[PDB]
Amino acid sequence: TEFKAGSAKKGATLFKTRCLQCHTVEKGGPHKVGPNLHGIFGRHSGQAEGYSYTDANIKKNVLWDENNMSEYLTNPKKYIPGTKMAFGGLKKEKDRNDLITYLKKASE
Ligand code: HEC
Repeated sequence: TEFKAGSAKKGATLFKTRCLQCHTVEKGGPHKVGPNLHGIFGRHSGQAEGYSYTDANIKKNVLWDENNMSEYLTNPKKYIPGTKMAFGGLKKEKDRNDLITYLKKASE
């Protein structure tokens, strides 16, 4: 496979128009529909301190890396059969990478 970085930029609005709808990547961030992913990159699937997640996402114990996160976002409901990621997903090629890199910019 090839992740490759690319150029966040669009990734910002993308997040703001895709993920942020349910999420945020902010420090004192709420948990609206989905939990804040502030530095998610580094932990495993089901950390937060409040959210408590689904048994699926938890028991998945999947690591969040630019690579793994990619497939997950490409199609999260398939990757985690039981997440409440009610999400469109990032089955593109560029938009996806722009987002992964954006997240890394927003909080590595
Ligand atoms: C609402 C319609 C959502 C959209 C759009 C996105 N996400 Fe989401 N996400 C949502 C929920 C309700 C949950 C919790 C389910 C669970 O138990 O995991 C999630 C979870 C995630 C996770 C996992 C959290 C963790 O393991 O700590 C990630 C990494 C995640 N979501 C990322 C993510 C991104 C980057 C999105 C835009 C591309 C996105 N989500 C959209 C709900 C919704």
